[PDB]
Amino acid sequence: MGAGQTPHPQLIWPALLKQQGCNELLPLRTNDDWQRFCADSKHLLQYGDKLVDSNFHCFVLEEDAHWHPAAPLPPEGLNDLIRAHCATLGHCCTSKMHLHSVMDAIDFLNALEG
Repeated sequence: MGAGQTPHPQLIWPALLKQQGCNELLPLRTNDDWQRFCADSKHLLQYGDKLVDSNFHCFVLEEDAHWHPAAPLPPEGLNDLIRAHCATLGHCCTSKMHLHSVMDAIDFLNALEG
């Protein structure tokens, strides 16, 4: 029993999805941005697709179409995600240690993308 297609209630938006095999971080400003996924493509999303929230909770997706808590994350472990989205495009920082936190990432990725 659950009343929306949401990843986890305990995930505090914004969030950062990093799909299996791909590298493009999926910034998601809020729960609307996630609903805009299944609204527009009920596809993708492997058991393995990883989510991270603003509180550095990692999650992994299961075949039970839920997200399980897959440990908290170090300050550098956010950088381990964004390492993909940056390297797949061509970016390597612009002052400070790439990104302070998830807030800063969602600010960055907007102004990057084409």
